[PDB]
Amino acid sequence: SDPLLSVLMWGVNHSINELSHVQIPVMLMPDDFKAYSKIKVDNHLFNKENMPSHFKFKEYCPMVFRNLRERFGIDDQDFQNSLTRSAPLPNDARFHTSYDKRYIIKTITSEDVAEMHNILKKYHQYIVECHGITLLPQFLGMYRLNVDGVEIYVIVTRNVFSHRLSVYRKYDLKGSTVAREASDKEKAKELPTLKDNDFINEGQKIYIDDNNKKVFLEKLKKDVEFLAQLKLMDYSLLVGIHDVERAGEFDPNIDVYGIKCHENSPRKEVYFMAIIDILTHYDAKVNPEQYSKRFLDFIGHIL
Amino acid sequence: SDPLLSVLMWGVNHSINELSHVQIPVMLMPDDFKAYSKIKVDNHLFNKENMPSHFKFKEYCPMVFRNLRERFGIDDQDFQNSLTRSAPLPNDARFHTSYDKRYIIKTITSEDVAEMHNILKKYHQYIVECHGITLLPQFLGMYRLNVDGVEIYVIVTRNVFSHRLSVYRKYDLKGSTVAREASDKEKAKELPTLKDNDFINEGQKIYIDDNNKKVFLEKLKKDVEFLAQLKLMDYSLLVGIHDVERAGEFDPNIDVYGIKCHENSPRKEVYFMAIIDILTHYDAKVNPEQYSKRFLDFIGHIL
Ligand SMILES: CC[C@@H]1C(=O)N(C)c2cnc(Nc3ccc(C(=O)N[C@H]4CC[C@@H](N5CCN(CC6CC6)CC5)CC4)cc3OC)nc2N1C(C)C
Ligand SMILES: CC[C@@H]1C(=O)N(C)c2cnc(Nc3ccc(C(=O)N[C@H]4CC[C@@H](N5CCN(CC6CC6)CC5)CC4)cc3OC)nc2N1C(C)C
Repeated sequence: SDPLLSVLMWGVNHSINELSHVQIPVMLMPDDFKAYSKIKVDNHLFNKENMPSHFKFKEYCPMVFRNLRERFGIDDQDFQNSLTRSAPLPNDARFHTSYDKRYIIKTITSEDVAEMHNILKKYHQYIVECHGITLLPQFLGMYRLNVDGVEIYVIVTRNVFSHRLSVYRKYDLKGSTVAREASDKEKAKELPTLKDNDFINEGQKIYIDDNNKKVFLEKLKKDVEFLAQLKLMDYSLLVGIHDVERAGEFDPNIDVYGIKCHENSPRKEVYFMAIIDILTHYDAKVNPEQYSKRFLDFIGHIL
Repeated sequence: SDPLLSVLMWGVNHSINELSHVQIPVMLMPDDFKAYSKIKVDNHLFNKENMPSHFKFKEYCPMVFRNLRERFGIDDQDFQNSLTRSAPLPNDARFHTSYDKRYIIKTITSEDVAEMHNILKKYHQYIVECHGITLLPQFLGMYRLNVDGVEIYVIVTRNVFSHRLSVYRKYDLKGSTVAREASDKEKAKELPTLKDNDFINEGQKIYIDDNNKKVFLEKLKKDVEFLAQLKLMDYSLLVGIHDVERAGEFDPNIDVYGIKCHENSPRKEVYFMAIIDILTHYDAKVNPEQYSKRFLDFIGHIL
């Protein structure tokens, strides 16, 4: 097994257990956005079967993230179970998904962590204002893991895709001026990741009613403008299509990004659409304000 | 509340939780007697209501002590509950007792801890040999607590007295040549601690049948000789009398040191008798081999 994974599981278990003893108030204080809990474990000639002997686990702003979970309709006991009852599964930036497919666990940089801290309060207030109804990533936990030498940072989000319904096609859309296209090595996977021109070449249509579309684009408008005002760019719309005829009703309380196709759709389809990859990443590298309108226009045209 | 007490409770809770994930083998390995687990917690602007912000908890030889609990008929979940569901109560060396009166928690020195480590394996093997039937202290856990500056060591033992039945009179007997007597300041308490000459002056009798006496003294003989061979001295026989007429059947599976009075006893009495205070303590200060026979003779005469 992966020792970083077992520290993550141990840590989330420890985190949620600790919070079960902490009183939940309705409001956050400015200090909650600067808070953390740190635990350092040293086992000498003990418990080698389960845990590395020397590890650290640090949770950033535990009260804020608990408040976010609640606002996103997520119970702490359930969150704990999803992350701990069985190991998260790998995919290959690399990521894991909880065994029940409800949550995504992504390894991030210390720079991403700094950026998340920078936006956390404004992010929180935005979620308050929209009552948790948003196409933004739903940030549920943020941690630092140390296992004798190696140090990693992780963030946990709600899965954009369904926890039951399988996805047969997936798009990552930015709407950029610079040409975007998938590679053939990716094509060879069971579920590849297609891009802008794949969509605007294979004549992909999304069959949703005018009401669903209006609601979606209203939501997208606000989300994107919030991202713009934080000077964030290079995020994508993730789009996943579930084909009912191959594998089809979903729970909107769990698969919160799902939209049914309208009645005249050529095939029985369910769409899963959300914004992803919102943090900067100074390892990769035209302005944020331009990026947003450009992103908003493209999604307008394709839908 | 007492922050050292809440670290103890947190630590025992954490300890038992961790062990619930560790496989129980039938046997201990030599390394289990050198093992420990260390956890250091640092909370910044978080969880001030329950815990100090900076503390450490260290458990010595967790596998050995788990094995001892099992051998003493104690379930880990029950032990955990007894120590954590409500705070232990103070008494004033000073000690606490678990809320349900099942366990004693005593603060000890780093010297006592060194001595316990020194005897732990031999102690364990002795308990194996007698199948847990002994008048020795039943050692159940040993810990180190740190709360920002202060460092303390604690050991947990089974209560010599009953967890239901009240005790109206208590003796601490060593059988020493040097005169031993209680003080008047102690007398003024609801339940004082009387000594050798109080017994051998107030004409105290213990009314148990010849079978119970023989069994007791056989047990005492072996226990004391084991203590002698470890070069330990200055331990006492603790004696507590429960008066049924004032407050009377006990569970021998819980109140393991209880002995009913015989049928011709002037009053309905239950006795609780065990050895206590077996470690050296180099702060207090004629040889161990002499001490034992001298202790064994006195208990022979008074019973
Ligand atoms: C965290 C950052 C960001 C973000 O901000 N949010 C909010 C977010 C939210 N949700 C997701 N979900 C997924 C994104 C992408 C995929 C995918 O294409 N995965 C492929 C690779 C592995 C492939 N494997 C799976 C097991 N298969 C074995 C089968 C036989 C049993 C064999 C084939 C399946 C297809 C799947 C997702 O769900 C599992 N991603 C997010 N991102 C992503 C950029 C990582
Ligand atoms: C750990 C070291 C060693 C050892 O090795 N083993 C194995 C061991 C095992 N068991 C005990 N038990 C007790 C020893 C002694 C006493 C006592 O005289 N206590 C007095 C002081 C407090 C008094 N308070 C109680 C609350 N009261 C309030 C009432 C109104 C509600 C008011 C009066 C009650 C009488 C009580 C014990 O049980 C609670 N002691 C041990 N020792 C002792 C030397 C500490």
